Amino acid sequence: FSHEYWMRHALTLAKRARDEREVPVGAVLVLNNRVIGEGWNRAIGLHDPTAHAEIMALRQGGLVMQNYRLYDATLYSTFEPCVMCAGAMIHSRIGRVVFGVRNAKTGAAGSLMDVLHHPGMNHRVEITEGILADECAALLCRFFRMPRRVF
Amino acid sequence: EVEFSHEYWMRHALTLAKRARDEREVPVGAVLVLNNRVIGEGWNRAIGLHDPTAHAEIMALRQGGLVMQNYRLYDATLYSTFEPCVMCAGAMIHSRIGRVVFGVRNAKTGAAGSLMDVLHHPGMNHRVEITEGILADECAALLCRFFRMPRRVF
DNA sequence: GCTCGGCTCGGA
DNA sequence: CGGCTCGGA
Ligand SMILES: [Zn+2]
Ligand SMILES: [Zn+2]
Repeated sequence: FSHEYWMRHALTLAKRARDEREVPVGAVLVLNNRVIGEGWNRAIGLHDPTAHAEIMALRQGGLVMQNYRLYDATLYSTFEPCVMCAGAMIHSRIGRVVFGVRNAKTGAAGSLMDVLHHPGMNHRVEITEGILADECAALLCRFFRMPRRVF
Repeated sequence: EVEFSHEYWMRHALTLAKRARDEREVPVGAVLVLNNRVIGEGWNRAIGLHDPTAHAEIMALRQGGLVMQNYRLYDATLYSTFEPCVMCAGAMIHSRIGRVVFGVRNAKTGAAGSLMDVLHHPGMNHRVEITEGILADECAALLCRFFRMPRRVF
């Protein structure tokens, strides 16, 4: 079970959000090489500003583990987390975040800002990028009607 | 057409903050107002629901999106009893609200001018105004007994 | 109709 | 009660 193996599962959930006319982003929560949470974007269909892929995966992980704090967990998302999504990882105290393509415009994981690696914060989450970034950019490109070169 | 003040809506957010205090949670309350009309209510429910996103401001934003049938809430004002965190402040940018009114400041991990300022960060698509110091004396009394701290920290 | 506008939902 | 803004604050 490599990072690309778990990313292939997150890409499957991202296709479900694409069929629901949402942002094609998928997220899966892994703890000790096992899935504990799944999530995909459902903001437009559910009228929820927090119905992102990573939030729904974090919401599901807290229910199965019966604890809103998920220590030493690794989340596999297809997009760079936003300020809202990155803030939930600090509250969940997860271990590592693996995203594919970077949001060079409003990214909160080292692009526009870096809240996951802030010194004044109480928790530090490691970041790993470039995992299956070719297949993650192809979905977001057709959604925003953008070329694959901006990624 | 009646216009209420910031302290009037803050007194309602203090009522919801007592509900989170009774649920053994962080005594924080939040209420969403649009054109002097309540569209969302929220208090901390992270421990009871096992939800890392069950904060006071998030649950109030989830209620506003359901009543308005739109995850974007323009020209809306949120009345919270605590300084919003990085997660809550990021949700306000996604909801495109107009103004956030909080009571006491989180001098440690505040995201509304303390540790960071994401509502007034350059390069973002939306800018939300912040109003502070509204009924901060009564908001600190609830969080003080929760964290077992004196009133001199806030 | 002649691959929408300007670009990381349509207040991107 | 510990030590500070849940108990890994
Ligand atoms: Zn996000
Ligand atoms: Zn918060």
